[PDB]
Amino acid sequence: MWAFPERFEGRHVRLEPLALAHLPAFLRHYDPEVYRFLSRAPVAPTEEALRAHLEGLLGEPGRVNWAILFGKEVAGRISVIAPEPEHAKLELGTMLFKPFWGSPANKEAKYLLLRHAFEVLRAERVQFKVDLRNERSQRALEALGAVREGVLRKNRRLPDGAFRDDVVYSVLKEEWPGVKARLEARLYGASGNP
Amino acid sequence: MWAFPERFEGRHVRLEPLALAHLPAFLRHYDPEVYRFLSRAPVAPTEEALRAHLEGLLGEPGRVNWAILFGKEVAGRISVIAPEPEHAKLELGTMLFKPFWGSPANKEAKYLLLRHAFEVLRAERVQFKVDLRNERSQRALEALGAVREGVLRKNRRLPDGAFRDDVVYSVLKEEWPGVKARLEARLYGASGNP
Repeated sequence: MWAFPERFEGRHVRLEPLALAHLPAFLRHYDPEVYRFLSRAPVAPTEEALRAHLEGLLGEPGRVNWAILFGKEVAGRISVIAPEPEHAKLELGTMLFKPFWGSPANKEAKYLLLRHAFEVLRAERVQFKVDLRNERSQRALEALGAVREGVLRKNRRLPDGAFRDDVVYSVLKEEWPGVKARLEARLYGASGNP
Repeated sequence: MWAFPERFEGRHVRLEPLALAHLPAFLRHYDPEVYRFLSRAPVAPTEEALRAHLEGLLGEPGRVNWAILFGKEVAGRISVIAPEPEHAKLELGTMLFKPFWGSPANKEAKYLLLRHAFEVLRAERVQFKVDLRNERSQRALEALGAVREGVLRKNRRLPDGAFRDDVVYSVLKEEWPGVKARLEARLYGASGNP
């Protein structure tokens, strides 16, 4: 299996293993918009529902999660999903609390994980999967340079029985240097960090 | 979980649970072309490699397989892959021995399973996934009426380290009646079974 580092350090954020100790941060920043396009969203604006959500993130088979720390605050989390070293691939997904939307946290969390997957673990494929209704994330992935492969129609079902479509994007190892360059221009130097 | 029937009966073929007892049929009809675009293809033209392949089909978590019987012969197999009743979806895939290519066996095996998934188990989505190099299967899926959703680039890795692309197709419950009509026209009556 791939052995990831427990911690990462960037110029804007740092990453550490996501744990129950981070639950208070989720409780301090509840906004339904943050979870509306995620799987297994908290079912209610309560500690019980948020605890169930966090336990689900930590318990999904194979999932590796990190809390994203932006200063002295937990900004959200980033997750490596269904890593398959046999096929040199994985899925990556993030969630940021509302106050951090627009900050450098999301881009740098992805930069750190993408760099590690491609350059250290030699992954060939990193996939992103988002709800077709999640236009914001789709715009971020296009800006990132991820390739839109297609739409898996009715790919997931919600608790109320309704279905949603998933848009699949990917970045291949050959494409990583180009994606890396774009991320760096937006994160560092006079151009990304004035 | 979904409980499927052990047996199905059509006008051309019948289905029964795939088992080690069917290994002799695989041994009697070995042709590398039959496995070239499948995952975990037998690594050699030997009983040992074919036994490993069959054991892999029966052992994959969640996979439900049936041998397809065409008369007094085993024509190949059909598989329900990664069934997820929670999301009302599954993947379907078949493999036919060379002498049966072009026969009604492949279409009717799919007809029987598709009809059951959509009409009895109320699946909303049935996916098909094939190698981008497997042009024959892609033509059959387009003829079937499955919708080409996209190409998952470098979605699987082969034992020699090379990568292959997967084309994803799907049939939704709303689309099933139309797909069913096309299959029936080709399988039954003066039009499909003169």
